[PDB]
Amino acid sequence: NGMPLNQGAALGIATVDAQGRIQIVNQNKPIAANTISNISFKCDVCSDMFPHLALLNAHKRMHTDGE
Ligand SMILES: [Zn+2]
Repeated sequence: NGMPLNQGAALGIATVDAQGRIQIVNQNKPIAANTISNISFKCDVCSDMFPHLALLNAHKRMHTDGE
């Protein structure tokens, strides 16, 4: 939980030499999650797209579910 420190980057080169501040402890950063990274949920059935997953997900229920 929580947001990573801003004004920086995940991949690249750091300005820390022999001496400096201790950077965050990282094991393995997972990829492929709901972080709204310029992703829009669009409905292929009727072209219904919304800024929310619930909106689209709920919408699709009408298109398909128990038919
Ligand atoms: Zn739709």
